[PDB]
Amino acid sequence: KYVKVQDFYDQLGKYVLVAPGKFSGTVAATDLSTGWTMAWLAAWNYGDTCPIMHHMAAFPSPDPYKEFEFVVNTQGGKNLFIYGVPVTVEDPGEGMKIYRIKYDGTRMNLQRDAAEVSGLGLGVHVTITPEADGYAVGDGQKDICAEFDRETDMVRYAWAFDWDPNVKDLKRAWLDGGTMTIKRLKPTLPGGRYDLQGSKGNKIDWELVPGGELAIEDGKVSGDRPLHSVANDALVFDPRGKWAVASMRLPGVCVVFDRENQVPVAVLAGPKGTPSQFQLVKVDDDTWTVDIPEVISAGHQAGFSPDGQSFLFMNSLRQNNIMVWDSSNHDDPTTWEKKAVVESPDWRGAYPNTFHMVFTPDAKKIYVTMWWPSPTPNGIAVIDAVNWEVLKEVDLGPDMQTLAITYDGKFVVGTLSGYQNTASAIVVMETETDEVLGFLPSPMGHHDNVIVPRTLEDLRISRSTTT
Amino acid sequence: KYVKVQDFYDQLGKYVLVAPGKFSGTVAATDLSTGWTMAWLAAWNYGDTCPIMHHMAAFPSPDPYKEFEFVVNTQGGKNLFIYGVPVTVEDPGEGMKIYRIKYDGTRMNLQRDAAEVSGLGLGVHVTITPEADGYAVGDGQKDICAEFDRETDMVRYAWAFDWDPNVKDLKRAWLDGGTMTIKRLKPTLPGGRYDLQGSKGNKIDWELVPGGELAIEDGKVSGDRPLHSVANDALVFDPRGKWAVASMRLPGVCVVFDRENQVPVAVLAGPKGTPSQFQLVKVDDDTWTVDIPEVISAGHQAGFSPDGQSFLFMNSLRQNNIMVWDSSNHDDPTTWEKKAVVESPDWRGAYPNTFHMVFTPDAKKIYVTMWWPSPTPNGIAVIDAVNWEVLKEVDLGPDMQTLAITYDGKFVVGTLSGYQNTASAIVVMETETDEVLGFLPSPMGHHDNVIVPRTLEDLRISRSTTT
Amino acid sequence: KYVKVQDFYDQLGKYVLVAPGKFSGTVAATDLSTGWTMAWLAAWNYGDTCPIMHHMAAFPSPDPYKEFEFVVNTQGGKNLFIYGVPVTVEDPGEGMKIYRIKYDGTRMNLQRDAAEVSGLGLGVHVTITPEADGYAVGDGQKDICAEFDRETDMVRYAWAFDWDPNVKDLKRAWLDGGTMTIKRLKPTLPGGRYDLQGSKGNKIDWELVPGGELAIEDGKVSGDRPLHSVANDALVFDPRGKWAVASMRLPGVCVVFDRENQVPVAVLAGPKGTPSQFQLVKVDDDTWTVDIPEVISAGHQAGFSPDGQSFLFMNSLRQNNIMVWDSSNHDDPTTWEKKAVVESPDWRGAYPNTFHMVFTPDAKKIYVTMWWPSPTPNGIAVIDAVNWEVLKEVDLGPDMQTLAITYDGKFVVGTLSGYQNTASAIVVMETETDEVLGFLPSPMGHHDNVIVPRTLEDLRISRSTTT
Amino acid sequence: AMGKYVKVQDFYDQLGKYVLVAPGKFSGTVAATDLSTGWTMAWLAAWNYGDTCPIMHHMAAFPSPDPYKEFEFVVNTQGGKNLFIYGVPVTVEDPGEGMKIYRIKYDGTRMNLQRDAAEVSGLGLGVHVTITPEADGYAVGDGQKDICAEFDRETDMVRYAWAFDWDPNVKDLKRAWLDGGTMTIKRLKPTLPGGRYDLQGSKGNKIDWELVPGGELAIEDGKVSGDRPLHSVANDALVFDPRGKWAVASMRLPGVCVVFDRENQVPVAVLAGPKGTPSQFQLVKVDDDTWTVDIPEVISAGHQAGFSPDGQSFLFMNSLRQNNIMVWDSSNHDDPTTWEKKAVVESPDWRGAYPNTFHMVFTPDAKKIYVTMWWPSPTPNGIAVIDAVNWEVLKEVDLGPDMQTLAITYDGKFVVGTLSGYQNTASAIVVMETETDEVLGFLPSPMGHHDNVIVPRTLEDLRISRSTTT
Ligand SMILES: [Cu+2]
Ligand SMILES: [Cu+2]
Ligand SMILES: [Cu+2]
Ligand SMILES: [Cu+2]
Ligand SMILES: [Cu+2]
Ligand SMILES: [Cu+2]
Ligand SMILES: [Cu+2]
Ligand SMILES: [Cu+2]
Ligand SMILES: [Cu+2]
Repeated sequence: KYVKVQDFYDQLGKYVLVAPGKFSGTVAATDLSTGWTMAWLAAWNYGDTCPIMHHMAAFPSPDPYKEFEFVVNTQGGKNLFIYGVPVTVEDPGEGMKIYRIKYDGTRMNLQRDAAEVSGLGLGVHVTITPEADGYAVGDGQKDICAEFDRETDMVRYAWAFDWDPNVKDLKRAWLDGGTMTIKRLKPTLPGGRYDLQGSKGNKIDWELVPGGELAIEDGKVSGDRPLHSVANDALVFDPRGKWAVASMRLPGVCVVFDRENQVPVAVLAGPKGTPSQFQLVKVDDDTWTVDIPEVISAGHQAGFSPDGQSFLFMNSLRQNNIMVWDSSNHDDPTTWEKKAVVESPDWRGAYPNTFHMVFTPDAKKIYVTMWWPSPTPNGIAVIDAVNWEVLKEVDLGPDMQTLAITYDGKFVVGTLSGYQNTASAIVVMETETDEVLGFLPSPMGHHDNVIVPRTLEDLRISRSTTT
Repeated sequence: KYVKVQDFYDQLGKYVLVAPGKFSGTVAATDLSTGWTMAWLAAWNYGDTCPIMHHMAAFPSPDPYKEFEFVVNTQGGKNLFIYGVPVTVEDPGEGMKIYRIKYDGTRMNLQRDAAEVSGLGLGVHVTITPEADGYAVGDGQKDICAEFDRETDMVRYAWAFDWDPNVKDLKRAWLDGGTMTIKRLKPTLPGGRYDLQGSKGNKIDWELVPGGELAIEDGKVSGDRPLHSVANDALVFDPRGKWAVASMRLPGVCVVFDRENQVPVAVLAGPKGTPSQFQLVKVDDDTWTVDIPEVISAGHQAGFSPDGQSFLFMNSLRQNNIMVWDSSNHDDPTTWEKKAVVESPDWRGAYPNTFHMVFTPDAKKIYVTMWWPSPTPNGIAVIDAVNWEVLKEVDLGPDMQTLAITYDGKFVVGTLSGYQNTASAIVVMETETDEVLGFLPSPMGHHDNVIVPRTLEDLRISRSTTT
Repeated sequence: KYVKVQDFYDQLGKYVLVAPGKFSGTVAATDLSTGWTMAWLAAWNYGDTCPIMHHMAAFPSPDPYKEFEFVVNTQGGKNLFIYGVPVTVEDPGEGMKIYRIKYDGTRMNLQRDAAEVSGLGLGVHVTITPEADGYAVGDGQKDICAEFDRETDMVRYAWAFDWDPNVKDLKRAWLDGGTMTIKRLKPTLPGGRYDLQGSKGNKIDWELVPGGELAIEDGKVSGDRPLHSVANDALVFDPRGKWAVASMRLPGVCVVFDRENQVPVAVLAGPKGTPSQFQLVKVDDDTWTVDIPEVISAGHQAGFSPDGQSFLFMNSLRQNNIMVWDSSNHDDPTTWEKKAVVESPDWRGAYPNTFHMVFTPDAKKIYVTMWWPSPTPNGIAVIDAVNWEVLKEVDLGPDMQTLAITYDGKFVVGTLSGYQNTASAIVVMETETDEVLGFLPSPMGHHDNVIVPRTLEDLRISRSTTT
Repeated sequence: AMGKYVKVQDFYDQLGKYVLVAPGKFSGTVAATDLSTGWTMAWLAAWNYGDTCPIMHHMAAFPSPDPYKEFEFVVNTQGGKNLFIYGVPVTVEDPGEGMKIYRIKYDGTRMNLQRDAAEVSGLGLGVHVTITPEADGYAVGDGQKDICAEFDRETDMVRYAWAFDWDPNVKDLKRAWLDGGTMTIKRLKPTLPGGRYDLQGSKGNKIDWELVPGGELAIEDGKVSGDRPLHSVANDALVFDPRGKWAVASMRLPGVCVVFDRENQVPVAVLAGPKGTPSQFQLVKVDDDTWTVDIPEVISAGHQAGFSPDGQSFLFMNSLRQNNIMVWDSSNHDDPTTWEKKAVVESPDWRGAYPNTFHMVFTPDAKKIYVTMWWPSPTPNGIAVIDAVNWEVLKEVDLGPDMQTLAITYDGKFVVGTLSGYQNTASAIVVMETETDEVLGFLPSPMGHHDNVIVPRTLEDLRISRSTTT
């Protein structure tokens, strides 16, 4: 006579979803096998005066119901002013915190701020190393990314990026090309600490929004040094170890780094029509440069397939496609060559933009997000990652954000976030026949979510290899 | 072959759930027909520096999906420090704000703080008048309750309560009895405004916890004037009009007020073994007293059946039962006589604490929360409200809080709130055979929830007649 | 046969005196041409529960007998406890109100509380802008000053000051030097309002008394943050426009601000033996610092001559003198250099404390208060403002407070205030030979007084350029 | 002079070494001024002592051998709806109830609040305050509760208290006084332990404010709220015969005064106010605590009541339906039942309620009287000078708004009065010399005074202070 919602959860498995809430100031872990929120944390309870809880990633735990740890960062300053909400805090906290939090099988415990430990505050993507011995954060206001040790929260290595435009006019500063400098970033305070917490280091006063390359070009992004911006987004990891890849939105390139030797080794060229790579040039032991003759399109999402055989970078806005390299040679990234471009008429406009992805465990399919400004329906596209073609797209609702998959490959679980002021939900889609199974309440503005991994292998399709 | 959670929502009807989040700092509306959150709001975005979003009530709307209005208040000061969250905020806000918020079919819009408009801040139960033309708020730190005008947010009347113990020793201050003064409260400021915002008027530094009557007695509740406390809880309304009833936890009584004439008219005596009523004595045109020879037990929950034939007050300290009056004579509340007591051998002093309830539309059943401190499972009792007997007790999880019902009477929708740091959820129970259908995620600390009513008749079983 | 007092008033001219009354809780306007009080207002009539009516300034009116407007603020909290009056109020109001009052040719009319309109409550000196289009208030419990718009009572700009002492011990916190931060203070509530009414923001629980820097250093001033105090006193105006100057008692400096561009531009070093200026350092677009090696003396009175050519700051603790700068270069205050110091063998350490002044219209002479604790006769010093020397000292009575001048420059009109409990009067002195013409009754504890100006030029010797 | 400027000191030098004291009504303050220098000597603000309705009302000062070294005085307060009847748009909707009787000492430096005598005795009273001619006590009356009492100076306990009640021939507010009735005079005894009354604050109030000038029209018209307005007589003051023995209670509504024997604690006579009535009405004894007086009809209310300084004349002003000064020969000190009307001071300028003549002061030799002429805004108020040998008006002088009380320096040279702005406009102290009645001018006074005194030095000084008249 009555439907029990427990029948829906029994099919999902014993998986734990975790998501931060952006303007909500909260972070929450949910039991997909019962529908309970397991625990939640509100950063204002800890004196955080701008708790835009932003990106996150969770370390593997063999039983997340018993305990797991995760990293979540924050944004501050004028990031508070760029969504639809008529906020009244004219002088908010500066954000760029890197919180370490541990779920202990009952509650969330705020452990520390790694930005205070290390001295380095970064406010965009968080990823976990494939060894689960560490994590990385990037930032597109300071243009710095770093890998941190898990035990000590100290930086292992940090890199700063800078743009030298051929034309010092914001309208032409990326389109007409320039030179990007890659600089080893070194500590300046006692104990190998950085002096780069909060707003210290910012070139621009907020992270560029979707299609925000147009806004910076039009002089509509405030900041000390926008002509010098490259808008670093993430540092993602080859699941085979050894390499990490830093993505640069404005110049449309990814930089491959040697994690052990602490040097860049390769520059992958995003836009369709460019060669596989641009030439990396060493200037001294701490300085490299790369010349980009013109920037045809900005790009954003970057990541590896879970077997490390493919590396993807999405061009967004001026071109909308998925660029794919053969990354099968683990010994030498300067050999990685463009093998395919995924294109579709689900992509003729400036929008949708595809900022997030997740692969199935066997690397044969990809789930990618399709974002538009209100009011166009946002949704998910399914990719055949064998033939590099779009299989399907599904409409869902407003402001599609991030995606995760259960580690058996059976269910994609994503977040929609209301542009911080309208409808928000968790979405579940089954991957056997790619149908939407429904939505669960989620009163948060998630710009990230994960399913807590159980093993190092699970990390390959979590917040480690892709964002 | 897969289960679609949409099949679960299709059965619930086109109902909107709204709930505040306590320590989350947020309030959210959820579409029970789709599982989407419709909109949420985070009060820190509006400069609220202690956004403990506390109680709330929603005005009827002929279509809640197009728009609706609601009222939600806040607590502050040392309320922040009495839960299991190791808060680190140094100088928290004083709370006692009374926000007016409107959903416009897309987003929540903050209208204003009524405590600023009126001058009167109050931080405990919020209820809507049966005419939907106003609302009331009670407070047990200041011991004041008031009815406010919906359009102007100005006070219609306000009453202040004081205790004068027979024995001036906290251990004996209520046990050995005393006199309660009931005092008309009038404004002092230009434009008819009160001077009672934030902590102004506070006798004690936090709202008494469940069983917290023992703490104040033991000298463990700080404040200027704890010997004078009565811990007013709510001002609930007779669904037939005319009368409002103010609940006083510490002296174990309820005061019936004439809403039109602005006078108290009756004092209902909570504990088993006391008469139906105590004698109200007029001292002057603004001042009444009531002599209580001994307080046998504190009380808490207070409410009317939806036809107003019965009035309930829960004893919840030294006794644990539901006291029931015959309130069928609408003309004269001094005639209201005790008619039944609901008892169970399961119930035992302070716990379960039965501090929330909702009736079915036909007044035949009641759903009552059963609250315990961790780790005893909390749950819901089902009460036969014709014979006055417990039908069924169901266990659910930690920290059972409020209960609402769909207006067709088919589903009870409640919240569990993890004591602000562990598991939290929305629960759904069908009322035909009283079975739990399951849980939906809710990463919030709700001490209230409503389903948005459509008509004045719907208010009879919403946040107007009971809390 | 008999003397008429009319012969005394006839000589004074058609001028209106206005004064607040401190502990009297009143404010009054007096017709110096007839001896009548024109109108008085008692703030307890308007629900003020701590009506310490403190500082005030009047806008120009072409005919003050037809109408004029003025601003008067209040103090509260523990300021009620620091004077000789054995007060018995236990819950005093917090003060920091900023009342707008209009005299309409018959009565005073309370228009509004500007601290409620703007959200910013401040309780020390009030001054009018030289354009008479706004006013400013400073506060030395919160260390905030701001300029407000006359029409809207909204803040144009507000500055918050903080002390970071070299030595974390109240005894040496100022003597051994430290760094002062100057921070742009921005609103946090809907409609651009601050959340800083009443005691919100107080670092210390009363305004420092004369010589009261010794008390804070001796740990005898209670409050949350006395190590961080700078005791801001006033925001006074260059009569030539553009610049406003905030005085800071504890670190002995004045900060010059650009009103239009809303930045600080210079720090003036008070004590004899220090350079003309300390170095202003920009930290970011909202924040500046200034390093002070040692604080040789506290300062207090600050103001411009009426032609803007001289700027004065009194040293008033460990030195007792008037420090004078050449402010003739209106374009660049960083060029303002010390040019004179007024000294006297009779002036050593704290007393006489010289905390009020008024110039003659031709700027050649200054009248300055000589204040002492009871029982030493207090009086007025006459200063030669061309040679920078004391001309004359005249003893009057107990507790000399403020000084005003008729705008023809003929009569200085001052108040004496009995330390709030003994003899009080208005004093009149003629400026040709600097003789006391006598006293008029004044049952009030005035810490301020003004003659209502008629023109912008009159403001130059009213409560605009000096306090 | 040695310079061209006028010094204000020459003005004060003529006045002598006298101290003016006044309360401030809505200002919530009281102040003492040195007329010889122009300084305020000391002032006190009742809000500093936690008073939540400091309408500082009437006052009287005990004699001091040197008031510059010390003097003591009594000042009372009003509260409740008295806060709502002036021009000020007050916002305190539930103020304190007032009816405090404060004892204050000026100790040569500062005012010290000694205590509230209403709390001591238990009896709170809000209208006129007077000093006994022996300076061993004081009295207060009140027109909301209709009670008067004499209190001991040393203990602040009540020596005797009387309650007055009206029983109208018609229980219709329009006619309750016009058509007559019976006034009861009742001995009030303490009802609490320790000889205390239970009559502080609003306890005992029949009406919710003191009747304003011409306010008898308002109570008649049902515009004055309260529990028992039909029972009102509006007692105003208890004034003293300077010869001792007798005190006189004035009753506004029924237009009579009651003469009391102070030592034996009984009423002895009832003087009938209005022109055309007998000298007296018949006092009837009912029992040892209770007397009645029959008043066939009330031709007019009255108000100011007082003795000349030699005790030979008693005066009662009629003040609504008639406007005159009624004068009795009170030269027989042994028997007030023999006091008979001897004169009536009238003027073609005095018709109906205005000018209302509610305050007076005699010169020390009793030859002249200075009387207030009060009008509502905007008619100029002033002072009438009365020849008290021929019982005629000598002179009228216009001054300003809201003329209130009058005192005189004890050498008889200068009358010092207050004007009080109706609590919201212009206020001042006024000085008039008594040889030629020339107004010498005004001094600032930012207060709403409904009283003022010069501090007396001797018992003989009290004869022309707040003892014999109000
Ligand atoms: Cu990204
Ligand atoms: Cu390899
Ligand atoms: Cu984001
Ligand atoms: Cu409750
Ligand atoms: Cu609660
Ligand atoms: Cu100052
Ligand atoms: Cu002051
Ligand atoms: Cu009178
Ligand atoms: Cu009066």
